[PDB]
Amino acid sequence: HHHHHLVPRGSNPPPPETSNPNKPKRQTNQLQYLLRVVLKTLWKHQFAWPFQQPVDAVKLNLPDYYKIIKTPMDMGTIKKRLENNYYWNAQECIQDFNTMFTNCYIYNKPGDDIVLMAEALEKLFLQKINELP
Ligand SMILES: COc1cc2onc(C)c2cc1NS(=O)(=O)c1cc(Br)ccc1OC
Repeated sequence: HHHHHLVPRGSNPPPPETSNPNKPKRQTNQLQYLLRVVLKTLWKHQFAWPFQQPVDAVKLNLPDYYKIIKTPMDMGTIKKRLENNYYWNAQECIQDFNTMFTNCYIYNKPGDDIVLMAEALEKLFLQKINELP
């Protein structure tokens, strides 16, 4: 038989939402700080780049990524959420950062470059979180 299963192909999942008109939203001092200080400082760090967009499993040849990671999250998504006032409180935003870090620790191994990057960003995150109003 001449069906060799070269199609259908994979794809990335759709990315997490950044707008939801029926979701309750507020602007708090803590969320403004999360955008103005926490996010915007992590974003400029030399280790931010793998975390600035959803994991593109196709491009990066990570065909198992979305077999393993069911709640993807990245700082591009977090940044678009903050810009769109998507959140109700700081806790929602913080859980997204925690998700992103945890995903990286699940998928990869202790000592991997990506994990060293994640660990460093998390360190800085935790320090900036201690300065929250
Ligand atoms: C194994 O490659 C990756 C694992 C990852 O877990 N989370 C993300 C995001 C992520 C990205 C890659 N691929 S990559 O090309 O961005 C990459 C980054 C580093 Br720092 C080290 C290796 C690497 O791919 C081989």
